[PDB]
Amino acid sequence: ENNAQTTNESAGQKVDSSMNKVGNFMDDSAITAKVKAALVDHDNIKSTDISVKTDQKVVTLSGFVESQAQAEEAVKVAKGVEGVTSVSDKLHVRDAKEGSVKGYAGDTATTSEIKAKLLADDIVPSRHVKVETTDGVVQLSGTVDSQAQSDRAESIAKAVDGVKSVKNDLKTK
Repeated sequence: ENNAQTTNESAGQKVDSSMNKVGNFMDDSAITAKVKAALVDHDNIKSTDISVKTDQKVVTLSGFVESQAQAEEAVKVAKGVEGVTSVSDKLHVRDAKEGSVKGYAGDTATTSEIKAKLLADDIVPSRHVKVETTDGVVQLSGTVDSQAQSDRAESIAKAVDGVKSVKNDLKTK
């Protein structure tokens, strides 16, 4: 028929504003600006659960870390920025950590490690020679190319803590 069109308004979200510091407070707050950068810079520190805040030239670190080291590094990087006078650690570990681990009662442990040494040797053919321990008695059975490789095998077998005696049964070619 005829022209109708539509009526639509316009909005200016991005306008210019060339202003500066005429009378605003930006001193301690300006210190946190670099601190949050030092926290995110370190992969070892999850700044996601860390709240940084500067109060009277003192940067307070509070939140939840994975381990102690995570927090220890946080306070270091925070104090690494220029402007901060002191850092207050208020971070808390949320995960569990131990200190003294232990194994179990089993002579097989000697065999487990004795093998790791024999195969790591430059002459002891642990690939063809097997070792087993009984009551702390390390026994080596198999075949070697020469006595040089035989002797070495036993040399380490008796060197492993927990062994009471060694029994070289590996034959030579």
